[PDB]
Amino acid sequence: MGISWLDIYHVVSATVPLYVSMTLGFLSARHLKLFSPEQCAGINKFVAKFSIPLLSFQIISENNPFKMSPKLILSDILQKFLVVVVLAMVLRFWHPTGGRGGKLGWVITGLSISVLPNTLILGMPILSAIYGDEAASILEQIVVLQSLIWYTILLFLFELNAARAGTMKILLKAWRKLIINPNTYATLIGIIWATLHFRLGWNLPEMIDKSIHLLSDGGLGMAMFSLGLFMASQSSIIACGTKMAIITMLLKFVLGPALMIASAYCIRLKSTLFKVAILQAALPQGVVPFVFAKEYNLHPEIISTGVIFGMLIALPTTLAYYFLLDL
Amino acid sequence: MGISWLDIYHVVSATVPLYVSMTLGFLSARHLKLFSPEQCAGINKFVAKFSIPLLSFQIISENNPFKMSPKLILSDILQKFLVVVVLAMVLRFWHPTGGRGGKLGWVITGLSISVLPNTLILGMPILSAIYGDEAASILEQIVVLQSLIWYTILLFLFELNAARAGTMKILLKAWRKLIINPNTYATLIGIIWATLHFRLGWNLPEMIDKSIHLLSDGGLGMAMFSLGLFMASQSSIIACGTKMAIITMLLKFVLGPALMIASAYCIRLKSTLFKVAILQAALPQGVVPFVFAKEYNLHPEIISTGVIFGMLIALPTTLAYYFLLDL
Ligand SMILES: CCCCC/C=C/C/C=C\CCCCCCCC(=O)OC[C@H](COP(=O)([O-])OCC[N+](C)(C)C)OC(=O)CCCCCCC/C=C\C/C=C/CCCCC
Ligand SMILES: CCCCC/C=C/C/C=C\CCCCCCCC(=O)OC[C@H](COP(=O)([O-])OCC[N+](C)(C)C)OC(=O)CCCCCCC/C=C\C/C=C/CCCCC
Ligand SMILES: O=C(O)Cc1c[nH]c2ccccc12
Ligand SMILES: O=C(O)Cc1c[nH]c2ccccc12
Repeated sequence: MGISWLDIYHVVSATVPLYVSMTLGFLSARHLKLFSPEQCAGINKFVAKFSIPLLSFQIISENNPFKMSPKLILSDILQKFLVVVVLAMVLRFWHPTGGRGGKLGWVITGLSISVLPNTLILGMPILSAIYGDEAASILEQIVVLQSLIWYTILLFLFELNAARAGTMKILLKAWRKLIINPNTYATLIGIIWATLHFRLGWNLPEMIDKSIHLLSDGGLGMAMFSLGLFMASQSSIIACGTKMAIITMLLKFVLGPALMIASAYCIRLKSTLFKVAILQAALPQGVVPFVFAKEYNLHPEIISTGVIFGMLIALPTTLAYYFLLDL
Repeated sequence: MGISWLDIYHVVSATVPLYVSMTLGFLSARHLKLFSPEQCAGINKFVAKFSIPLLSFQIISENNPFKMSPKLILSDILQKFLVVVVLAMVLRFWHPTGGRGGKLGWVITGLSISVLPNTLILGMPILSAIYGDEAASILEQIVVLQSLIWYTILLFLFELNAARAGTMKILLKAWRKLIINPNTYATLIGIIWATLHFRLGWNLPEMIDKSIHLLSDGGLGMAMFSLGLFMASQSSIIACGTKMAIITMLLKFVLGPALMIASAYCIRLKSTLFKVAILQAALPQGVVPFVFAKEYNLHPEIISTGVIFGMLIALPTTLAYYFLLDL
């Protein structure tokens, strides 16, 4: 059959390595009292400045920009626009935190959750197993687009919000803060090198590949360690409160995938493309958005509980959507 | 015909990644002003507490305790004893930094220099190329013994010195500081697991293997990053000064290899064992001892200027010793 206990074991064995790093970081920050808050911030700074850029480059460079399916990109952009419209409309009617002011900061922490699943680590063992090798290849384009356009746009939104804390000058300041970022350079060099490699066949030198790998290899372990450190910093696992936690998880696991269903139907995705493009949306929050929020101090307590409690519901949620799509 | 420009290229391409990580760390600490001294200390603390133990375990577990050559272990112990004796005799007459006290710290640094080469990363490309695949296994045994006994003894000496800043009480305090050290637990679990794996055939579960790898993969990149950060902290690249730099370089690249030659001759190592055991000592200083010194703030200035300017002389030094041994 499509689903088996062997698939469940592969999914669980893919997830547990992340929770081991998370728990080690949390214990080292809280129980073992190893890293002071400044040192935890320094570890997260290293992760955001040297481990994510050096892995965004690896993701983007190892995809052919010319074979990316236009339908998938159109569907993803349509999802993102629909989610942005819905979130903006909702805030006008009721703002969170007791109906106070401020659209950005929430229109950013809602896009960090709703429209940025975890695909590289957990999406593969789940969906490639459920739907075979085709799902892996289809989701590879989604992951590369995520690292290519969406993280850069999210960083621009973060820095625009930071600047906002005299209308074109703010945008210019946001742009200037963007250019000096290492993520933008990582993605630009990644796309340029993907072009060169897949057009002129310029294989990256082994020396440079090894030098990049030395720093990028531990990126995921360090990122989950940083999430654990922050968890230790926060008083409770559900640091945003139950109500906000309910709304955050609802946005992540119902609205995001439902709007992806709407987008896939609108773009007329056929057969596996329609099915594999929506089960990807209903996936854990990820820890790149968490890294950005923690560095920018933009309501990371919402991202934390989402990451911790969504890697337990990604598998059941994908099973539920797969059963729903069967008939 | 034993040495070729292709060998030089492999050695250089194995060394360059470490210098890339080092330079990135140094720039990030000095020119880019990213990590404050506290954050640099936090990154180094993470490296010492999570990256080295999780790699000492990987090194020790993958060895076969029942296939270690007794002659190699005896030769290594004899070299270490001869060194310790020579350093103690020298410290009696002339003390470093003029005539002062502090024998234990200076002998600890002298041992960290003379009797702890770099074999895992640079020894394999260099001596395996010079002497073929035969030297690979012998150097592997040297590396396993290094991670098994010598690093633990070095940590005990470091903590004894720290506790000395009422004779059996100090030793007991050193032991208590040792037991809580993550490195000793990593080495003990590693040796026990190697015993289990190579005696009863137990295989480490895939889940646990991936959990360990997530954190241990970036260990070397982060270690070189930390060394670069410390370099940025120091006023000049030759932090200890020329005279002390001359004495440190001499201790590492003449006394160490010379005493290893004496030890190999005494133990009657035959043919490749005699040659491979002495060309390994004349190798860079390594960055595990630097990590320990930086954590314990015990003259890391003398280790940084070796880890740099020794990875340039490791290749010519190996060529020189190989030529000397030919006739
Ligand atoms: C054949 C070759 C193929 C390509 C090989 C590519 C390999 C590498 C791939 C991707 C890039 C990985 C980057 C990882 C390290 C990033 C470190 C970094 O830079 O951290 C951002 C840094 C900090 O900025 P801040 O404002 O936070 O702090 C400033 C504070 N205070 C105002 C007080 C000074 O940024 C600054 O300093 C601003 C200055 C620029 C920062 C970015 C420098 C690195 C990026 C591009 C330049 C060249 C790279 C390699 C060669 C490419 C091809 C020519
Ligand atoms: C089939 C299975 C095969 C085996 C699989 C195992 C793989 C693991 C391999 C190697 C170990 C890697 C350890 C890496 C993390 C180490 C972190 C750590 O521990 O950092 C040292 C920590 C801090 O000490 P501190 O004094 O610096 O600060 C205390 C300050 N203040 C007094 C204020 C509280 O130490 C303390 O807290 C002291 C307490 C002990 C610290 C060490 C804990 C980890 C080691 C062993 C325990 C169990 C391990 C796993 C199971 C093994 C098999 C049964
Ligand atoms: O889930 C992923 O896409 C992997 C991932 C998330 N944040 C990271 C930070 C550093 C290295 C890898 C990752
Ligand atoms: O043995 C080596 O040269 C590799 C090495 C030195 N220090 C380290 C710290 C963390 C991970 C690997 C290493």
